[PDB]
This record gives sequence, structure tokens and C-alpha cells, in this order.
Amino acid sequence: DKWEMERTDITMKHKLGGGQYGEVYEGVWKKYSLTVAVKTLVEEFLKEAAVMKEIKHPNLVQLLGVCTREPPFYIITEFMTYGNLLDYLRECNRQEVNAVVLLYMATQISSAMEYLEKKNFIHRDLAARNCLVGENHLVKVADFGAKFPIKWTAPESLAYNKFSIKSDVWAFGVLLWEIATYGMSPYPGIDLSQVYELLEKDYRMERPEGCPEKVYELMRACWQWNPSDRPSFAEIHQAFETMFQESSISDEVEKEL
Amino acid sequence: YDKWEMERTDITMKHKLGGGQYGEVYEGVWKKYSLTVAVKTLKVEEFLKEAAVMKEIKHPNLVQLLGVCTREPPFYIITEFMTYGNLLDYLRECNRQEVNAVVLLYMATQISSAMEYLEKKNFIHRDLAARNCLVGENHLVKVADFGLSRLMTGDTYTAHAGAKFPIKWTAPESLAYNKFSIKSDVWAFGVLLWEIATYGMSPYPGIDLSQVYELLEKDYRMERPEGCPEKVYELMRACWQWNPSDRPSFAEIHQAFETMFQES
Ligand SMILES: Cc1ccc(NC(=O)c2ccc(CN3CCN(C)CC3)cc2)cc1Nc1nccc(-c2cccnc2)n1
Ligand SMILES: Cc1ccc(NC(=O)c2ccc(CN3CCN(C)CC3)cc2)cc1Nc1nccc(-c2cccnc2)n1
Ligand SMILES: CC(=O)NC1=NN(c2ccc(Cl)c(Cl)c2)CC1
Ligand SMILES: CC(=O)NC1=NN(c2ccc(Cl)c(Cl)c2)CC1
Repeated sequence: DKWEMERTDITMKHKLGGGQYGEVYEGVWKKYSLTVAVKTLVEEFLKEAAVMKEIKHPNLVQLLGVCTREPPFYIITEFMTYGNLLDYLRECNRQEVNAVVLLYMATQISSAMEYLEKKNFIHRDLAARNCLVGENHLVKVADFGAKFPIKWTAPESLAYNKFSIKSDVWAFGVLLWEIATYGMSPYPGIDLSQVYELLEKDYRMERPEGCPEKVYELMRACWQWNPSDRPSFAEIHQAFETMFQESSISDEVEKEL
Repeated sequence: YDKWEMERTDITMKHKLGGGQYGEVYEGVWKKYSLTVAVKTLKVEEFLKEAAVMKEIKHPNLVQLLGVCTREPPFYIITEFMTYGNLLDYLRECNRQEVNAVVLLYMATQISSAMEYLEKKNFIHRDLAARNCLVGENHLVKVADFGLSRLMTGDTYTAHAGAKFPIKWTAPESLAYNKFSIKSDVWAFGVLLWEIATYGMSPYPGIDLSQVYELLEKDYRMERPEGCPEKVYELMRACWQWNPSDRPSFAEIHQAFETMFQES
């Protein structure tokens, strides 16, 4: 189909970010001299390729082409010039990447998730390490990959192996906490083998330093024990666009002073 | 239909805002931009007079009209939604180490900037108070007018001159001769300043409404509240000059806050 391209069109450079993403390489799509990202390799691979042709949205990593006729196989996406969000936040300049920016990043991510909610997709591994940063603080959600990230995992997935858009809502709340702490690890110091029983007894992380009340209110809503008591991503996204607009106006008033 | 008219199906109506706190105002969604909005509904000339007034007011610190639905009943007036609600309850509930002196200065500055605009456009507010302001993310403050004398029960509004007045916000010339002007808004702003410095205490605490007029005419004024800076208290007092023409203009008040805010 339209997405198939010759492996010759791509100059495969070297493996991306010290291989921390696995078999994903920096590449050059030669006809356009365009730096791209290339996943190489089995039927899960083709399933991923099949899914990525079905999703398009400003804040989801954009598929550019595939190579699926003979090995080795390629999934080709855009290259995001600032890398993954967790490392960005951990190394950023906090006076440039300030509260208006942090809010902008959460708004974009909730936008991607509302889109996946709308098309009935589930993410299953939402976290800062799975998001990418471009120019102008553009953020796009991606998915790089008995092995959980327990600290991002909703109670019904720990206990019953049930995943849903609502367990992505749970993980979105933890991602908010990652943003608010510029990429600290959640539940600081807490034995991850006791997290399930702590959650069952209504333990949650306290508001991190500097986090706005309403953002923390949304985190706590994301962390409701019942999946059905959690907000939809449409509700979360609406709350963030409304906040982001208020914050942008306040930012301009402040500059004008 | 003019340029503000919007199709009803552009809005998802969700539920009464504050559950009826504000009367026939609903929380809604402007779907195409994923924005929460406030929607005022007619359960008529006065309704459309309000919409017409708001079509002339565009300022960062005033509530912004987004559209109206006037093709068939029920009629809608649509504005933005402010995440943190009204300023009075916000001040009463906030975390004071987060909402500190510089944020209070910032909120007063934004409110004075909105009133300077109303002054320049020759509008009068007539009911300026913390309960009529809204707070948004990143300490945004916007001035609104909810028509609260109709909705609010309690001692805030009391009968006077065949009307309802917030006595403790009302300038003397308005209490006495029912005369309202931008200078009686300047009086109310001084009281609003005192609401801010006290994180939302009721003005003239412990003094009965029956006493307020006589006290003000005999030159009583509220004391500087604990922690309020002296130059901010000086502005309050200038706002509470007995003769309306001795009160400062909102242009002057905003300039004074501008200067203060950048020295901090
Ligand atoms: C090279 C590649 C191959 C495949 C993918 N795929 C995805 O990112 C993805 C996102 C969402 C889904 C949707 N899916 C639906 C169902 N559930 C279960 C899972 C998610 C699937 C794949 C991305 C990439 N891009 C990628 N990968 C790793 C690193 C980088 C990268 C690193 C640094 C700078 N720029 C880019 N870029
Ligand atoms: C939905 C609506 C419809 C109309 C209005 N109108 C005004 O706010 C207003 C402000 C200034 C004037 C100027 N006017 C000029 C002269 N006269 C004398 C008085 C003032 C007129 C109307 C607001 C709203 N918004 C509104 N109403 C109630 C509650 C809320 C609300 C509550 C919580 C969070 N966010 C929003 N929001
Ligand atoms: C160290 C520090 O002060 N962090 C604070 N986090 N803020 C924040 C703003 C918007 C969002 Cl969405 C989130 Cl999650 C957090 C503001 C500043
Ligand atoms: C309880 C308490 O300490 N209140 C004080 N109010 N201050 C204040 C600063 C600027 C302005 Cl414009 C205003 Cl109105 C008040 C600072 C702190």
C-alpha cells in the first residue's frame, strides 16, 4: 500500500540514543535528506505497523513509511529533535521550561489521549519516557516498549490484568506527577512490592512542590480506585485547554507589566 | 443574527454551574476548541442588553463574551470559564504560602487594569467586589458581574432605597443620593483591596450595617489589615475619600500598582 517504500530510499545511520529504545536507528530518508527514526527487525511488528497507519494526530508520533515485503523490516517515523520527555525535563532549564510550558506539555498529551479514546485505542504504557519533544515545546506521545512499570500501573491491571482507556487515565495522572517534579521517579523510596496494597488502602502521592491545585485535583481524579470514577480523556483535555488559555493570558499580562 | 451568534449544537450543556449558586448559568463545552464555557440562559430585554454591553468589552482581565444563541428559546450568553471560581471563596480557601504577597499585588493590579479599561470606555461597574471576580490558572483574575443581589441570600445585600445594596461596599454618595459613578467603583475597589489583604474577611468585621453610614460620614475608615503594606493601605484610603472627586482615577491606581509590581 501507499506506506510501502524501498529500504534503499533510507540511509541507516546509527542506533538511536544509545540503543535505549532498542533496535531503533537514526536514518536519513535520502530523497528528502530528512533525518528519520527507523525501527528494524515478528507478527507483533506487523501489527504495530498496521496500527500506526490508522492513527494520525498532531501529538502522536507520525508514521512516515514501512518496509514489510522481505526482511529486514522497517517502521519509519519522524525524528523529534529533543528526544524523550523524561530526559528533556531532567536536563531542561527550568526558567525556560516553566509552569506555562509544563502546562502546555500536559495539554498536548491529554489531546493525544483523547484522540486514542475517541478511536477506541488503548495505550497501556503511558509515561514520560514514552513522549517526545520537538521545536516550540511540541510534545508527541509514542510507544517504545510479567514485566510492568508498577508505579504507572492502575490497580485493576496489577490485580486482574485488566487494561482499558481508564487505566491509561491512571497512568496519565502519574505522568502529570512526572511533569510536576521535572522527572523524578514516583512514590519516592516506596517499595514497589507494597504499592498495590497501599493504593487499596487509599494511599496516594501528595501534591508535589509547586504543582497547581487544579492539576493536583486532576491527578487525584485520575487515581480514583474504580476505573469508572476516573475522568475521560475528553474531560481531562477540556480541563487542560481551559487552564492553558488562562495561563497564556496571565503570562502576557505579566510580560506587559 | 450578528457575528457573535453561534449554533446551539456547537455547545454541550453539562449541568448548572455551582449547582445553582449563580442561578440559570450552566457549565458547558465549546466542542470544537475543547474549552469549558459558562452559559447563561433565560428561564428578556435586560438579557439582551447585557449581551450587547459585553460585545463592547474586550480586555484580558474582564470576562470575555464568546457567543450568543438568540434564534429560538432558550437564549444563551456564552463566556469563558475560569478554573478556580470566584475570588472571594478562592482567597478564603487558598494556600497562603502559594498565594503570597506578590500574588495579592498581582491580583490587585489585574483588577485595577480591568477597571481602568471600563473607565476609559465610560462604563460603570456598580457592584465591584471579590465575589464578582474570577480566578484562573497562573493567577489570572477577571472582573465579572453576576447579578448577585438577585441570587444571594444572607446579609451581603440588604434593602435600601427600594433596592438591594451591598452596604459595606457602597460609596456614601450612592448610599445617600443613589448616585453611582466610576468614582463609586473606585470606592468599592478600596473595599475589594481590603478583601484581598484579609484573604476574604467580611469588611467592617463586627460592625452592624445600621452603623456603617454614620461612621463613614464621621470619617471612620477600616484600619490597615495585618500584613498589608503601607503603600497599599495608602491607596485604600485615597479610594475612600469622602468626596468622589478626591478619589483617584483607575488610570492612576493601575499606574501605582504597575510601579509597585516591578520594584518587587
Ligand atoms: C521508529 C519508530 C517505530 C515505531 C514507533 N511506534 C510508536 O511510537 C507507537 C505509538 C502508538 C501506538 C498505538 N498503539 C495502539 C495500541 N496499544 C496497545 C499500543 C499503542 C503504536 C506505536 C515509533 C517510532 N519512533 C521512535 N521510536 C523510538 C525513538 C524515537 C526517537 C528518539 C529520539 C528522537 N526522535 C525519535 N522514535
Ligand atoms: C455566563 C455569563 C454571562 C454573562 C456574564 N456577564 C458579566 O460578567 C458582565 C461583566 C461586566 C459587565 C459590564 N457592565 C457594564 C455596566 N453595568 C452597570 C454593569 C457591568 C456586564 C456583564 C458572565 C458570565 N459568566 C459567568 N457567570 C456566572 C459564573 C461564572 C463562572 C463561575 C465559575 C467559574 N467560571 C465561571 N461565569
Ligand atoms: C518544581 C515545580 O515548581 N513544579 C511545578 N509544577 N507546575 C505545573 C504546571 C502545570 C502542570 Cl500540567 C504541571 Cl503537571 C505542573 C508548575 C511548577
Ligand atoms: C494576611 C496578610 O498578610 N495580608 C497581606 N496582604 N498583603 C498585600 C499585598 C499587596 C496588596 Cl495589593 C494587598 Cl491588597 C495586600 C500582603 C500580605
